[PDB]
Amino acid sequence: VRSLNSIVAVCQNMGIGKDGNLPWPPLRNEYKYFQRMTSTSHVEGKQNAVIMGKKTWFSIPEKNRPLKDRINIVLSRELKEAPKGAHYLSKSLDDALALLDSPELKSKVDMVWIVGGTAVYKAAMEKPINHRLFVTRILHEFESDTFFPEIDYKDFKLLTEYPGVPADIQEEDGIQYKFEVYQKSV
Ligand SMILES: NC(=O)C1=CN([C@@H]2O[C@H](COP(=O)(O)OP(=O)(O)OC[C@H]3O[C@@H](n4cnc5c(N)ncnc54)[C@H](OP(=O)(O)O)[C@@H]3O)[C@@H](O)[C@H]2O)C=CC1
Ligand SMILES: [Ca+2]
Repeated sequence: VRSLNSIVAVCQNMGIGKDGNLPWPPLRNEYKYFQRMTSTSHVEGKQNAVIMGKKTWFSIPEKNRPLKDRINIVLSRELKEAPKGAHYLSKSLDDALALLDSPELKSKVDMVWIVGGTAVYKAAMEKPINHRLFVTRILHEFESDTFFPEIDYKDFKLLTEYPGVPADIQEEDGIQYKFEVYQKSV
């Protein structure tokens, strides 16, 4: 795979989850952003793939699984078979990458998105491959029990602009947030 993309929303404490769910109540516009960015393919006949850990898969309401219009790959060292509704099960990020490179997948897949959690982000960030990280920074603090790993600011450079990503601070439900894009070139 030529390049990876990761997307996450974090609060001021770098928190991403609390008790199996998000630390903050629902933000409609943030959700729409995730859906659009991960579902949009730049090529006809192809779809994007999303890779996620097991607790992230089960955090999605059952009736909404798998994430529509994307090939869903779940990572787990314990499961024997892909959970009901998932397209593929992999035992490491490396296996999932290999999978994608395979014949069947290769022609069917456009972009690859990493959608969490912690260990999934961390493994993707360590690969010496071109990578774009789409971060939503929610400018408030919420209690969290699961955090985003540290990003190497020497490697991942913050872009000042990116096509189709609003620059300004956004606000919804009395909460402000900003979209940032960081890029690592390999
Ligand atoms: N704010 C945001 O952007 C996001 C927030 N969330 C939140 O994060 C939490 C879920 O995240 P987290 O707790 O970190 O869990 P994960 O979703 O990463 O699930 C962890 C499990 O996934 C498997 N796994 C994870 N990484 C790997 C790997 N590299 N290779 C193989 N298996 C792997 C293992 O399963 P096994 O034990 O079976 O081996 C591990 O126990 C929830 O609160 C969710 O709501 C999630 C995504 C994005
Ligand atoms: Ca486990």
